[PDB]
Amino acid sequence: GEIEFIESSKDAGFPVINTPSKTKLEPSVFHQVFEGNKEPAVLRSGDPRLKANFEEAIFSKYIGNVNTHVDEYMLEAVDHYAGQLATLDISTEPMKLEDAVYGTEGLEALDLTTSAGYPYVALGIKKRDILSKKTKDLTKLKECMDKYGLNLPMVTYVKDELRSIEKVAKGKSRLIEASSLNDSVAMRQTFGNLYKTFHLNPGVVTGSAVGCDPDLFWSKIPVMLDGHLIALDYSGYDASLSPVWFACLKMILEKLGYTHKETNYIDYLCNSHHLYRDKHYFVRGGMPSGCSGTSIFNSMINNIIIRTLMLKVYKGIDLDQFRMIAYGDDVIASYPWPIDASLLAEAGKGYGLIMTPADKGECFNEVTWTNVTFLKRYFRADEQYPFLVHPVMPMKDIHESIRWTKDPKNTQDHVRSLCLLAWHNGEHEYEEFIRKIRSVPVGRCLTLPAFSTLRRKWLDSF
Ligand code: NA
Ligand code: NA
Ligand code: NA
Ligand code: NA
Repeated sequence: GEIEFIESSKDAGFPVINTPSKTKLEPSVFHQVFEGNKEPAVLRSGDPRLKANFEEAIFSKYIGNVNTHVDEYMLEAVDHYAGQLATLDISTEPMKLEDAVYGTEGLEALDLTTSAGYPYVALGIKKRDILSKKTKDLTKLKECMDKYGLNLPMVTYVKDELRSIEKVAKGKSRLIEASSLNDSVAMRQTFGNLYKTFHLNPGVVTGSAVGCDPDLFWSKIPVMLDGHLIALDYSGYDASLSPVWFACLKMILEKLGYTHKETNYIDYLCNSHHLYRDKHYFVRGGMPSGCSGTSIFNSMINNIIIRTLMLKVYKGIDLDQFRMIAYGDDVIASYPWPIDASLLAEAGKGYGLIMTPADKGECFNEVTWTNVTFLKRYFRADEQYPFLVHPVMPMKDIHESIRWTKDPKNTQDHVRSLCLLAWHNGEHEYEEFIRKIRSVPVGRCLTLPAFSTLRRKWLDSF
C-alpha cells in the first residue's frame, strides 16, 4: 500500500477528529509483583519516550506497491483455493439486516462498543444512539444509511495497547482504521454468509482460523497439518499488500458466485480514504485494519499468496498435498517434502511482501512442533492424553498483561482470562502465578479457578 495524497482536513471541509491522545492503560496492583518491559504505545507526537518521528513512524508501514498484473502463478493459486472453498457451498445471497446487525449463528452482533466512524464521530452520535440490542430496532439505522450513504472515509485511531521497548522508542504504534457504521453494515449484509461459513469452519478447507477457540482447535491442527511445517513471518503484512492481491481476491470472490458489483466493496478496502486527526489521506493498496471482514479477507489473501510463491519457486509442486491455516498474516502450513522458506520469502519480496522464515534470527534451523507458534501460542501435547494439544501462551506475555489495566473495575475478568491461558503452562507454573497474584490483597478477593478444575473442564470439553 502507498499513501497517494495527504492534506489538511479543513481544506476538504472535514472537521478535526478528536481522538484519545492519552493512554487508558495504567499500572495495575500487580505491576510490582510481576516483571515486564512493555509500556503503553505512543499515542501522540509529543511523547517524551520517542526516539523517532511519530507521524513518519506510524505511516512507515506503507512501503509502496508492486505494480503488476495477476500472473500465471496467482491465477493457478486462485483456482486451487477457489476449488477448496467451493466445497463449502457458500451462499452469496445477502444476509438479512437483522441477522447482520444483531447476531445470528456464526456472526456475533455488531459491536456497540467500537467507533461508529464518520460522520457520526463528528456529530457526537454513537452506535447506541442508533442501534438497540433490546429492541433490535432497524428504523434509525435504515434512516442513517439512506441519509449518509456508503463509501465514507475511515477514521484512523492509534491503538492503545502495550508495546515492547523497541516499538515505543521507534514510535511503531499500530493504527485501527474504523469503517463507518454504514459501510460495516453494508459489508456484513453482502458478505455475511461468507463470514458465517468461515467462522463455523476453521481449518484447512477455509484455510482460516478466524473465530477459533485455541482450547479446542489446537488439538485439530496437527491432525490437519500432515508434514514438514512452513511458518513464514511477515513484517507489516496488511499495509504491504499491493492492489494486485486485491485483484486476486476479487477473482476468487467471483468464482464463488459474487457479482462484479458485489465485489466492488473490495475496491473500498484497497483504494481507501482516511481521516487521521487534522489530516485526510488516500491510500492505494493496504488492507485497512478495522473494517468489516478485514481478518477474513486478510486470511483469504494469505491463502492465495503462499500458493503463488510455492507455484513460482517449486514448479513441480502439488498443491493438493499442501495444507494451510491462516489468521490474517499469521500462517501455519505443511507439505510432505521440505520447502526452503527463504526461497519463498525472496519470491515474496518480488510481490512487495516482506517475509522471513520462522527460524530466522532464532537458535534453531528447523521449524518443528516443539518451536512453532501460531496466534502467539506454542503447541504442547498433553502428557497423559497425547492426542490432546495445549495451546501455550508464554508466561512472559501473561505477566506483561497482568501488570497494566485500562480499568481496575474489570480486575476479576482480566485475571480470570489470564488464568485460562496460564494453566496450559503446567501445574507448577500455574501455582506460582496464583501465589503471586495472591501476594496482593486484591488477589485474595478474586475467584481464581483451581488447576485441577481448569484441567478437568478442558478434558471434558472434548
Ligand atoms: Na487500502
Ligand atoms: Na506465525
Ligand atoms: Na522449510
Ligand atoms: Na536460526
